[PDB]
Amino acid sequence: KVMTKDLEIDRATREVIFKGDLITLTRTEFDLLLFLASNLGRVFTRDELLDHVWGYNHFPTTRTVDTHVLQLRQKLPGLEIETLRGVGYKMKA
Amino acid sequence: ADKVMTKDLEIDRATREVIFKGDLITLTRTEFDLLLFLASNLGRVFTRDELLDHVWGYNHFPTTRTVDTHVLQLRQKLPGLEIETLRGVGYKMKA
Repeated sequence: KVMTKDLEIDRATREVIFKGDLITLTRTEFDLLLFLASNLGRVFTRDELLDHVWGYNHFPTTRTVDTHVLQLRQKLPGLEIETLRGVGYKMKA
Repeated sequence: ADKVMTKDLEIDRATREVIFKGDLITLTRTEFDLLLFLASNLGRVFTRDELLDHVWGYNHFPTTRTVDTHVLQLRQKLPGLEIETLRGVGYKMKA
């Protein structure tokens, strides 16, 4: 079982006890709760939590945007898309 | 009317053809959609979240906003749950 101050979680059954009460969570709520509770004290980005809880490669993410920009660059050599590190992209001309 | 023209680049939105430096370029549908969007919005910076919505479609699939709302749902169902919101970054469970 996974234990925190307030939680007793059974990975096998989707069962959650919170401060003694049995709480009904959806499957995705459970996955998010278990992931955080299994990694106490650690900060996860919103992008990372989407990946870890909803899974990889089921739908487009911000990573997909980056990959598509790189593919455009390879197919159109010299394409004037500028990278703003930590933000996004701008086509110059 | 069908065309968007930028440096070295001709895009026809009706035939979905791209001519770059004199060569026809074979693109996937989403590569084309991204290129056409950027080429139609020269000089403008977009974040990755914005390009996701503008090019892949808004509210079509889970995003970081869905993460935010799920954290709120957990805090409602588990009153007092010790999830810390790191604004603009992510989340942490303290203990």
